[PDB]
Amino acid sequence: EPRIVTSEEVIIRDSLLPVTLQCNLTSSSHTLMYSYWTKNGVELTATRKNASNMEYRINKPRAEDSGEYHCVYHFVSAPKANATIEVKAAPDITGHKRSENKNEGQDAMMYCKSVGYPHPEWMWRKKENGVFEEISNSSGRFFIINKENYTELNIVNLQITEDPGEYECNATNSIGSASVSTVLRVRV
Ligand SMILES: *[C@@H]1O[C@H](CO)[C@@H](O)[C@H](O)[C@H]1NC(C)=O
Ligand SMILES: *[C@@H]1O[C@H](CO)[C@@H](O)[C@H](O)[C@H]1NC(C)=O
Repeated sequence: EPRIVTSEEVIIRDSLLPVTLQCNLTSSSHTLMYSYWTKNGVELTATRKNASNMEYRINKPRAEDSGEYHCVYHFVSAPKANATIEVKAAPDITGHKRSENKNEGQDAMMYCKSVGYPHPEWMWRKKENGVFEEISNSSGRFFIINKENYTELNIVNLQITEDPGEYECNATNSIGSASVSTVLRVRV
């Protein structure tokens, strides 16, 4: 039963300083065939080395670099072993609609996509009087689909009096928040 010690959980705050992840194989009854690093379940490029003490350097760390990292140890004649290091960052919203123009009675569809771990929670707001406030569904016309890295707001039966304006999506996790906005224009 092999033993692996790791460096501590990493919280990314900005992109200046590199961050280094470490795993040390501290006990083994089997010869090491090789060890590598994975990120979010996928092997990282050129990390396969035959070293008990592994390091992974993240240069210019960003939200894209966050996730669950594993140092994996493949043994000759024995099952693999791994340990986990979490690298956390504030969300980054990577996709949205800048604007949407629809007709009265049609449906509006707005969305946002994020990168960052832990996956964010999402909220939609509308800008009124310079302040982004919570969206009322008193009308029953607002539908929100929230996934881990994606949110979607649908507004059915568009009304030109009430619906136009600036809508923003806010992605929040324990590290921080990000938001972007979409302008909705209703016509006809
Ligand atoms: C890994 O082992 C080397 C000792 O050569 C040391 O620099 C480092 O502190 C160790 N890392 C951890 C997480 O124990
Ligand atoms: C808005 O109200 C309708 C009817 O209760 C419901 O289908 C829908 O899920 C609500 N939207 C949200 C964001 O809760």
